[PDB]
Amino acid sequence: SEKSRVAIVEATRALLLERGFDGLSIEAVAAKAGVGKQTIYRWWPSRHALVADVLLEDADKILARMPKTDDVTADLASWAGTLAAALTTRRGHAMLKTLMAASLEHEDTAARLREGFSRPLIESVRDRLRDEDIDADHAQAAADALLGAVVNAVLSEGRSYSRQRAETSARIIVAGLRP
Amino acid sequence: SEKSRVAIVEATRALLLERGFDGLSIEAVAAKAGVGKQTIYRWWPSRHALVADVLLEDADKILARMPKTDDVTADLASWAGTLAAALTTRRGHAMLKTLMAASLEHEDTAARLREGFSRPLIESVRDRLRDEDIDADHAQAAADALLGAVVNAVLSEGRSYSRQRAETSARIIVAGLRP
Repeated sequence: SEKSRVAIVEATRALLLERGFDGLSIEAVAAKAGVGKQTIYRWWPSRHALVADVLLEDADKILARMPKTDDVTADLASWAGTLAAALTTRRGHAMLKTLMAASLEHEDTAARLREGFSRPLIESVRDRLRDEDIDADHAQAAADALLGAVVNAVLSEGRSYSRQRAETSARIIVAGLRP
Repeated sequence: SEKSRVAIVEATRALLLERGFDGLSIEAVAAKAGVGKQTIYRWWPSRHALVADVLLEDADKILARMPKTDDVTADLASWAGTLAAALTTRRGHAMLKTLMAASLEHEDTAARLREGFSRPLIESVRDRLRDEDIDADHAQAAADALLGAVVNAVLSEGRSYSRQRAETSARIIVAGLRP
């Protein structure tokens, strides 16, 4: 109808902060919303799409922030470690996997999720480096490598990836920007 | 039966080097093999799984190699640029997306594909750095960042990612390992 959609969105959101990601399939959502799964497909092509779409509604409060002190190495190491910690929690890791999964289903969905989740992280790192008069090309390349280190590692090896590897990758990258 | 499986594997493999990835759905495979899609599910849970499984059969000839000169910066920049080039071709990019997609479906599948595709790349970079007496922790962190830069960027922004950004990320990382 017009409220059936809302019920699915609300069922998904409640199921998220109650059973987490592991117990959040289309069936659970459909049963909690009270609808046939094809009613869900009137609005989302897939479970990943539906979950990512709800998470996207919240990108702001999901994405955290860059320390800003007189020590750029400490700032980026702190940032990278906090990110690594966040994405290796059980919830954080399942979230990353869900967002990547949804992204790979449609190029438009990937673009939407990149704008929501990846862009603020790249821009935070890039801006912090430009603050120190690093040029645009090196700031971009360094940001690709620091965010890339963390995201790729968590996607590849999962929750055993550590705050410590992330921080070490950050210190190496920043040292390579000297002066 | 026992040859129906072979026919699907052979249909997939031929369809790969004839129509590429964009024209390779379960339907095309089923029609070329002559089977019902549920016969395919006797052996693979999904289209991504089936495609990744065939690609995995070939990991060796898929994965390329590390230059070994007296210039570690040139070697890693060459390696990273070649990798970036390979993953931003139309076929290379669709392959990366398919492997990541399959990986996210089952933790065992991810582990199998990581062993097949990611491990040789990480180890190639790590080994090249240990060659220069970089310790194990920094060699790992630098490898995470160089491979991570490329893979994460191609997954996020697709085929517009360039050889040049990859090479710049490599030179920055290696410079951060001095001495």
